[PDB]
Amino acid sequence: PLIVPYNLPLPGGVVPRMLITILGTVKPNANRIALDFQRGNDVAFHFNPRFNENNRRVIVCNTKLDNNWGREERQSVFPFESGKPFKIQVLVEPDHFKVAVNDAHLLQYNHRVKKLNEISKLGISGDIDLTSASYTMI
Ligand SMILES: OC[C@H]1O[C@@H](S[C@@H]2O[C@H](CO)[C@H](O)[C@H](O)[C@H]2O)[C@H](O)[C@@H](O)[C@H]1O
Ligand SMILES: [Cl-]
Repeated sequence: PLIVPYNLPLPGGVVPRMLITILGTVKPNANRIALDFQRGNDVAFHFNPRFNENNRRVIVCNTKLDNNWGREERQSVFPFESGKPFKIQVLVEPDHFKVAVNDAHLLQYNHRVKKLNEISKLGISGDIDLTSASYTMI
């Protein structure tokens, strides 16, 4: 049972065929989860479940460059549920991050940050009991 906020080092950044796995359970009455795939201060890929945005449940994806958020990409499909165990798999592909939750495809996020091998940390935060975070080359 890891401590959130949690930092996972990604040694040598990311690369296509890299599969990052995050296992956890959403706390009861949750408000947010965040994954932050960081190139130093920058956030190459921010993935942000919000359980109550104007009484809607939304996933917000974005990039942060020199302290500025870009154009959000919003996803209607919301596979998370308060109180339940989840698995998030982030596969790096040549042209995007591909995200599946609970073995079901969720979304893709085109790479805006190009220096993938400098995206050397994944921050995991929000209303979760974090069980495990690891990566594998597939
Ligand atoms: O873009 C991701 C970040 O979103 C903001 S919340 C964000 O704020 C702007 C105003 O600055 C607009 O209201 C947007 O509608 C709203 O989504 C969060 O504070 C960050 O943590 C990122 O999640
Ligand atoms: Cl870049």
